[PDB]
Order: sequence, then structure tokens, then C-alpha cells
Amino acid sequence: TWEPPCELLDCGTNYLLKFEVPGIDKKSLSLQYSNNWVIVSGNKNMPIDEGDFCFTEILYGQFRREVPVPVDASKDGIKAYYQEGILYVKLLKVSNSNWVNVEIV
Amino acid sequence: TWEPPCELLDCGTNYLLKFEVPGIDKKSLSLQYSNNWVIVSGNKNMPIDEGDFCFTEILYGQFRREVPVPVDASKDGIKAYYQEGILYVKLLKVSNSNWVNVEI
Amino acid sequence: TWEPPCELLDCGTNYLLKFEVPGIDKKSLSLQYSNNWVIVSGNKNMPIDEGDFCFTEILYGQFRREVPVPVDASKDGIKAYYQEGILYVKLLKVSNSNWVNVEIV
Amino acid sequence: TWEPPCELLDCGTNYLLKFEVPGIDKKSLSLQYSNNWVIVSGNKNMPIDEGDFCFTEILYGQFRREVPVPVDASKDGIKAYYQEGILYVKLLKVSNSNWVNVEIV
Repeated sequence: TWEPPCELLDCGTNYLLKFEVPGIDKKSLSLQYSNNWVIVSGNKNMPIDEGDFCFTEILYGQFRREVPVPVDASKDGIKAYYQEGILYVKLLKVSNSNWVNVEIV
Repeated sequence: TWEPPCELLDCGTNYLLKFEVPGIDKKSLSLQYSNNWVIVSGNKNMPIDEGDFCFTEILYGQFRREVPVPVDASKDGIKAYYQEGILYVKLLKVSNSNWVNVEI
Repeated sequence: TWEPPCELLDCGTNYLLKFEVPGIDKKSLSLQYSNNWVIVSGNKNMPIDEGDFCFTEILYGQFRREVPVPVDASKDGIKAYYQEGILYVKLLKVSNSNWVNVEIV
Repeated sequence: TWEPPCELLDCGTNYLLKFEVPGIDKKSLSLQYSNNWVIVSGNKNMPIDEGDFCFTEILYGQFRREVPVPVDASKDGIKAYYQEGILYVKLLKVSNSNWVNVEIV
């Protein structure tokens, strides 16, 4: 139903991957890493409890985002945080990269 | 300047105006109410201190937003909180009843 | 140092990643794989042997392009076939796949 | 109606017009010459039989390009050769001499 904008910073030691997800159900939040891809998915419930809509520009509902990650990013050591409405994913940088070469025919 | 998306809510007692402002400069942030207008403004700075861009689709910069507010919203009692990347502005409805509920 | 246009295709059994590299030194064409990232590179040098430029819209020089490739792309069994100015890369879809669930703290 | 990038080379005794056209339909490819104008046209079909787009930067559809050639160029002896995704159009130059050089075999 919608897609959060993301940002990737190189901070030298690690990468830091960021998703702009203000005001989501922090219990619905889910992120997995796999083969240098990062998958975030979650849900943003309408405020049925808070009151009735007068107007709204806010996107509600289900969201998902698959985002590639540089080669020197490692599966082991990943951390994530949800602060001030941003999901931060801190990935470490493995040094070695198995730089296989493909033959063309 | 960019604009943050906003939404209004009626909740009987009070209107609840909301702005999505994730990762903004809390010291910059600035909220003023005048004449059925709520004006919100601040800065969301690029994170030069965190690292170096590889790509970004985040909007950075200075934001202003004027929102007009219903007429039964009161100038008094106005409160604003910032939490989880959302600025809530809670405006009180101007009361039409002389009777006062007693909370007991 | 330009980059050639490219294209991803899903063929069920396999993925097909294409690059348009027309009129390049077929000897310079390199193609490396690492961690779901493909890196194609090469050199396309001027036609000084054919003649002298009256005008040209054609990009000459060195080129590389890094393209990330989907999660179910397989590290093993990549075939690269060059035909008629287009460099094809057939990637195998994988069967089992390890994931990591990250905790959002 | 996209248009392919092109190039004009002065090779002394002839001009070389070059249209970069990787993987067009070789059939339905139409060259014309009249009054110092070269008109190339044709079509490039989607790979409906190869897969399904995951993404693409390749322009598809029907193309056309109209190129003025030099005052120097002849309306005779024009030859066109398609190879490795490049269409070569080879124009002669209007002869400036009456002596004819005799290649001794």
C-alpha cells in the first residue's frame, strides 16, 4: 500500500541504512537480511482510536521495501534501532569479497 | 522548502493536528498559533556527522507549513508534543456548554 | 567513463541480465560476480582506424556498471553469452536460502 | 518513436555514417537516400519470448532518424552493412579529378 523512503550512508567501519517510518506499529516492524539484500516490512494502523479524520495526507497500511547492499556488507553483527521515527540498520563491513569472474562466450 | 505531510483529527474534547517530521532538528523546531492558523517550521539537516551518502531519497532542508484550523478550536490550552517522528498539536474545542463534568 | 544501459528479465527457471554494449573491444569485456552484485566493464576506443570525426553522438572510453541482482540469484552456474552488441548473463534461481532476522531494539 | 545515436566519419575517399542499433528487428529495417538526406527507420520488439521485465533502461518500439550528409557526398555507390548491433552506411565522395588511379593486381 506504500513504500518508505530510505537512505544508505557509508560511515567507514559500517554502513547505516535508514528508513523513514514515522508512527508505525513498532510491534509490526520486521526486517530480515539475505544475500546482501535488506527487507523491511511493517504496518501503519489508522488512528481509529484517536479520533475521526478531518483530512489526512498520511499514507496508512502495509509497507515493504527490498534494498540492495554493497558487497563488503556482512550478515554477522547487524543491529537495528527505531528512533525519532527512523529505522536504522547498522551493517558491518566484512573485508574479504569472493570476487568470482565469469567467462563470456 | 519542503512540506511535511499533516493530518487533522476530531476527538470531541480536542482537535489533534499531526505532522510527519522524522529526524528533524529538535532545537530548530518552531510552532506558532495565530488566527485559526497553525504554522510549523524547522530544519531536517543532512547527516554529515553520521556518514557519507551512497544514495538517499530523503528530503532534507528547511520546512514550513501553514495549516488552517477549524473555528471551534480554542486559542488557549494548546499543547504540542514530539514523539516517534511525529509532532502532535492538541487544540481544545471552544466549549458551548456551561456544564462541567466532575472527574471523581 | 560512461555506463551501458541494462535490463533484468525473469524467465522462471533463471534470470536474464542484459547490457547493451555495441561496438566495444570484445577482448576488453570483463564480467565479475560477488555477493549478488554483477560488475561489467570494458573499453570502447575511438575509430581512429576508420576515419576522423565529423560529428558523433556515441560514448567512447572506459565503462563499468555495478548492478545488484535479486535475492534468489545463485552464486553458482552463471553463463555469459555475447551476441550482436548485447552481453547476456543467465543467472540461476536458488533453492534453499539463509536469512537473518534482525531485532529492532 | 525513439532515435538511435549516430556518428559521421570522414574516411577520406568516403564517409561512414554509423547508427547504434543493438538488437532491432533485422527485418523491417529501412534505409533511404535522397538529396543529401539519409533516412533510417525500423522497429525493435520487446522480448515477450525471453522473460518478464524486472526493470529496463533499453528503449523499445519503432525508431526513425533523418541525417543530412555533407555537400561533398555522392548520391551514387552507397552501401549499407549491418553488423554487431551497428548499422554502417558508406557514402562515396563526388570525384574531384579526371585521372583515375589504376590498382595493379
